[PDB]
Amino acid sequence: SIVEKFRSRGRAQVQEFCDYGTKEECMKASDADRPCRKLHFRRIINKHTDESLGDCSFLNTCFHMDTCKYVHYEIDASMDSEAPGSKDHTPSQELALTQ
Ligand SMILES: [Zn+2]
Ligand SMILES: [Zn+2]
Repeated sequence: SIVEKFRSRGRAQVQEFCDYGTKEECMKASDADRPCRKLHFRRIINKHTDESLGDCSFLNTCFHMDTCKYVHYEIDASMDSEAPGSKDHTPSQELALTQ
């Protein structure tokens, strides 16, 4: 695990790539048991399910949440700049779920 020695000094010149620096090859290794630092985007995926089941379409709005069958592809990474005011966020100051 020498690549860890590079994450230990924190050299800025190392923030220009991961272990090797491949476009499609490292991607396959981004979320697999392949070398690399394993620290690349952690996204959850499921086997190709028949989309006739529900639909979700997370691409924008999930509509009904009760669905969320196996179709879903989301990435987890630090928080971005995040727009100010976040008006694109529905209100929910109440702790209890409205119903
Ligand atoms: Zn990598
Ligand atoms: Zn969903």
